[PDB]
Amino acid sequence: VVPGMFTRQAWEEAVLPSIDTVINERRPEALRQRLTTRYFADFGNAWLNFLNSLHLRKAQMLSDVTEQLTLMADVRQSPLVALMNTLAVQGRTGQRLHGPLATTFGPVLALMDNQNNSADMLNLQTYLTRVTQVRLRLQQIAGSSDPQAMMQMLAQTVLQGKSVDLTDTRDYGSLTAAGLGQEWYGFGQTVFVRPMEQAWQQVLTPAAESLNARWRTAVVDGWNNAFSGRYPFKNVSSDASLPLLAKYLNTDTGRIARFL
Amino acid sequence: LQGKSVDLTDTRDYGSLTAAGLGQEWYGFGQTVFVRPMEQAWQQVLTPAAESLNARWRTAVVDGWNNAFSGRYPFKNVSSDASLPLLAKYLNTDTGRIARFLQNNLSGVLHREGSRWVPDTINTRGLTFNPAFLKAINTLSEIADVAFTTGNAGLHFELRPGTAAGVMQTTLITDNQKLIYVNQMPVWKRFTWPADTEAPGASLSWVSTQAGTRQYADLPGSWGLIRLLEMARRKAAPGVASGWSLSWQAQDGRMLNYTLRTEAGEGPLVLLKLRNFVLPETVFELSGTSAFTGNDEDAGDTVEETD
Amino acid sequence: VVPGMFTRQAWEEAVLPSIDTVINERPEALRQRLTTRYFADFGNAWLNFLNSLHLRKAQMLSDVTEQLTLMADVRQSPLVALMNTLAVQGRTGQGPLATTFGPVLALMDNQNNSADMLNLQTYLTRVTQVRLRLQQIAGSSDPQAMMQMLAQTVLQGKSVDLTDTRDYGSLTAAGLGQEWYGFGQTVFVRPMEQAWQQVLTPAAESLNARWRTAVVDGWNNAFSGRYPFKNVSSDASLPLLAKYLNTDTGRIARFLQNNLSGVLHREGSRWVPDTINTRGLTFNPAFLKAINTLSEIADVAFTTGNAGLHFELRPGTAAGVMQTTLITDNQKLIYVNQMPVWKRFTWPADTEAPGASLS
Repeated sequence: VVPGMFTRQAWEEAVLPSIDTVINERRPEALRQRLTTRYFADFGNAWLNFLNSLHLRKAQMLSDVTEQLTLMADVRQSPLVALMNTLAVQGRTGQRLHGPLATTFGPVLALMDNQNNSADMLNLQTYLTRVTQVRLRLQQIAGSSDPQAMMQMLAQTVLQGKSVDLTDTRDYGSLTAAGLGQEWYGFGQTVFVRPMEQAWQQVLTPAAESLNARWRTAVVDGWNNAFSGRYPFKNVSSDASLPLLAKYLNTDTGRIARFL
Repeated sequence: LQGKSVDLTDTRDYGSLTAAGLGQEWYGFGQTVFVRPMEQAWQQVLTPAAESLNARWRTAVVDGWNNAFSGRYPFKNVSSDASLPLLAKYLNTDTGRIARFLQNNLSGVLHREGSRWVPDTINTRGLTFNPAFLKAINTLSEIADVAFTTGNAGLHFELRPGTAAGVMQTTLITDNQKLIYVNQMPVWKRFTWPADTEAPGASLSWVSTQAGTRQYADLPGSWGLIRLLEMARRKAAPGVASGWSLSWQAQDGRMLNYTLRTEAGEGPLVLLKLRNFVLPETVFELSGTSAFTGNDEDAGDTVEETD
Repeated sequence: VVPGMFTRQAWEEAVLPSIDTVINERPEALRQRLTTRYFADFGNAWLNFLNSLHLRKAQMLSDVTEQLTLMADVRQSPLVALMNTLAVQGRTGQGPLATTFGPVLALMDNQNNSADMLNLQTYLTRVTQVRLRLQQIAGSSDPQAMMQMLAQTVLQGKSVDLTDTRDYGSLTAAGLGQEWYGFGQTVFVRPMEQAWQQVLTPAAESLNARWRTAVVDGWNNAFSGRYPFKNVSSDASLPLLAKYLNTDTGRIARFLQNNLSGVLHREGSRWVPDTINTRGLTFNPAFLKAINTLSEIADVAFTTGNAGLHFELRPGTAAGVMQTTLITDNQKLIYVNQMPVWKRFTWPADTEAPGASLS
């Protein structure tokens, strides 16, 4: 974090309902709202400078984004759910109505799920557990085959196809993000999107070096087994067969054509 | 195993979320109420299904492969020979019946890779199969990628001049493509192995120093060239690239030599792999769990090439 | 054994001599002399106990599942109770810690502000992940097979987990300040290391069987007793050398790209085994010496995939010698002491009767 929140925590609305009235007499109600309005306008302005620049999510290196997706989704050790309760109870102590429209209609509404299609916090919190379900089953419980053979499968079915577990959680992490104000844009960018890019950066480079190790058993051995030491590749007497080479270098039916 | 959304996969996908959606203290609880009553169905679904594919496989293609090719030549040494173009429906790469059994009946189990059949892409544990099947499909696909390139089932291979010792006029005929030889300058020639309509067959005839022509052996039938080539397999030669020679020790000590050069892999010598070849029994058998027999495919060619 | 007579956890009993060394005599550094020497015995008589810690052996599969679970399962995890015992007596300097429990208490919960080496909370999770896989093979799926079914994933499949689970033992005991507290952490590295020593030990007894079968048997049944191995005059066999010792399609060049990749890695002519994944794996130096001979042959003899080379030569002159010898494979070179020139040869020449002689 980068700190902020300077002496405007909601405790001081229990020891300063006094000094706003102390200045009313020396200088009564026409100044009272004049102080209360300026103070509550400088309230959310204090907290948005701490609540926009949180940070990146401390971008993680190889293969161990499964730990972060458990320390975002677990209910008794969450550093997110407790922060949501912090925003609830230190946002209501601003008096429900005169608790300002800044620090209410952002993240306080998303906590209380209505009995409808409201973009609640619980749905992204369940989809995060599904993505770390698939990724935890990928690495450790690769069922005696490599994770590479499934890494290539996921990087096959995301990039060109439709509707797998990763393509939908990032779709869900945009309507709750940009569905907030102009001021919580810098907040909704870094809790609701960035725990998907930290899986997207650690899903495709194992697949990128897995397509290699499948490519040197799919067609390279079949191409260096028939045409190894014949004429038009190494200057030896005997020559490579003409009609067998048509099964590799065609444009629609050959194996090199049926690999790409 | 290969599709999506039956009643088995979704209940386990449900049994994961409510289990790992608890704390770190009820992890050991949620592992044994919500997931483990699916593994006790998963262990009792597939081994009856493992030994059912056996009993479908010995009525789908094995009886078809032993009904047409039962007692003919290149599997048991009888006179009459197995028909050539009917075999092209059983050994093609993409349209034959064996090629149309391993693309939809177990498509998540054996991926077609190169020319052999790689087993370790099941992503599955607790299910291994007979190594006899995995060798007996690899040999057949090696036949599929040497002889049969265009479906019409014909290869062609370069030819043999002679260098001899005390014998002249070495003559061989196959499929009305002559080779007469009287110790000229040795020059290669070319044989296509299945020819057009003729009297198809093959024979070898030499002329001794004190007697005229006497033919070595004549063998009739379209499957003729592979029969008389069997007899003299002292082969391995350190010369040309495919590097083969033939001995053909005929009567009274006059040996007439040759030197075979093939084009695509091994030529028509690879058709001698088919003798005593039966498509084996069951796949997916429980027996044979730990066995390392990955040396016969090298040792058979060791005995073949050196002797 | 021998935890000594720990003079700590009785800190009130040294409060009264902190006053008795000044008031009883008639200078303030006499309190500070003993205050700096209040934790010399703490820096010895706790430091020797952590190095007094060792392990108890497991030496089977199920004992590793028993031994390793007791360390990570947080309720009744008496490693965490021991680390809390060590977290009790060093929390104050007496932030910064004036005693030498400084770097050890950077493991308990240090609030890792960008010095992200390792927390003890993270390290215990990687122990449970190994417990899960070690429970899978023991979990009634023919464990003589599933252990090898795991053991192939370490070598050649190049799994994604193997970079992280091994390196936490390296990146904790090295980074744990004193080498003695790193030695106590070396007592707490080994349950990872002994676990992978348990897993990768049947991998040796399986891969030695498969390498005895797939190359060595077809080698010795074919090539033993010919000329260039045992000095006899029988049965030169050339073109099987280009089927074994070839560069790309030979079976020895197949075995190194289908079952021992990830540890063996081709670099030019040789394949020196260099990564962090070779830890817990010691190569027979006979093997690495033999297969660097059988890859430097494949850059002279069989460069075109089959047999054949090319080389030229030139004779000389001597006393009484005026002649010519080499006729090798029907390309003669004749000299009667004329001017010397270079003639082109070929070793596996196309003839029905190979041989050489001299004259």
